[PDB]
Amino acid sequence: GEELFTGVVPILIELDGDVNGHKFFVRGEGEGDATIGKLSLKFIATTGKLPVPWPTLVTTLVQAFSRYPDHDFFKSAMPEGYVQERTIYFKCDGTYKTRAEVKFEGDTLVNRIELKGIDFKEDGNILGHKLEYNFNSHKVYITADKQNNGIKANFTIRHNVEDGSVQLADHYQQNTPIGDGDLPDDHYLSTQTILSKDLNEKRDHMVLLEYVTAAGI
Amino acid sequence: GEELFTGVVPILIELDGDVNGHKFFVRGEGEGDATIGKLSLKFIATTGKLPVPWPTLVTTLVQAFSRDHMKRHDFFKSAMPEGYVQERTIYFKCDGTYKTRAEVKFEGDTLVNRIELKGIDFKEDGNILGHKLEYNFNSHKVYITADKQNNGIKANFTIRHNVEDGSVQLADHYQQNTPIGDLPDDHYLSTQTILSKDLNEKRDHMVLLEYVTA
Repeated sequence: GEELFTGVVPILIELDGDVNGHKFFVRGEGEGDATIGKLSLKFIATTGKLPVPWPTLVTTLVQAFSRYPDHDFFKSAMPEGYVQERTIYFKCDGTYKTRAEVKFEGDTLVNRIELKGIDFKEDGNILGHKLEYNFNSHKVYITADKQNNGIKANFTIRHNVEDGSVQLADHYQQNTPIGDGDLPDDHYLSTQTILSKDLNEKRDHMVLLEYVTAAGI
Repeated sequence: GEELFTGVVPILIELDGDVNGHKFFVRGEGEGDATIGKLSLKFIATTGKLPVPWPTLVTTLVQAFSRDHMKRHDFFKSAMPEGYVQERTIYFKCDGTYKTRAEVKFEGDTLVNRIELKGIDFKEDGNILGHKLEYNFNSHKVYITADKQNNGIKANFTIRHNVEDGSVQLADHYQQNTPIGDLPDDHYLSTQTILSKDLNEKRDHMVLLEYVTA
């Protein structure tokens, strides 16, 4: 299981989404190296202009590539993979329900996701496209969910807003393996991300670079 | 126009408001002194109990009474006596919105503010319709910048409304002012307000004291 990540691994991410009746599809190609814990990805909105701003999609688009010094549920579940479901509540605004399957298809790692968006405001921060094009790092506390034989998590993302205010997204997360199963003691995952664009790509896109680690306490 | 404000000026304010299909009327009588920049006003809800808490109406219910070196920047006294139109859109965070239009001009010796207010999307059992806001108003600086296209003042600012449980209700104001007849560099207006009641008034009312200085 852990053996799979001892080198650069190719990554494919597919997102099929419906938000407030807006359908969009996002496809991503990239590499991930677990040893350094590095993600490099490029995302394309195949459907045309994204109905939602890119930073909101960042959390839902492979924590299996985290770098552990001296418990890795995500890598252990491989290659059968794990299922990740989230309910993301946007403060004073709509909500995301997502389900994803993260697993190996051949030599590459595939993330297949379905996202449904409800109750969003026309001319809210989300549908108004009022969020700043960046993502700010926070530690994520992970707990063992014995009932699902999986990890549970709760955290809030702070999205910067063009006017200078902040849009809060409250995340509830569950991950469970697909085959026959090892739950890790409490730990933090720290993800740091940079968002940029390719100058030669005419399509609506996001270039994402990530460093993912883990800690105790 | 500045000439009119050299003495105490009588003030009449009329508000026509519809919030969530609740219709109400507010009439205000008072005096204003531009020299000290002081407003004294009393407001009565003729229609009966107000559907919304009084502090939400404070912003909507005359900046021409601002108080010096920046006198050239005084857009409001300028447009006078023909007057100016003030339009606002106030969004209450996690809650409804006010869209307002007003005309501020001189009718005879008195200064008149006549306003139309429409309120939409408010929650029953929200701070606004629930009447959960504290009866006070807290000073805020307001950043004012010119607007060449409109020949007028635009401004944006946020009000913090105290909430009985100890939370805060945020109201973000977007403002545009345009003259009616035939501009100021960036500056802010600071207003301090006191809300009180006349003990002898059985009607729903607000007694308002204000100082504006720029």
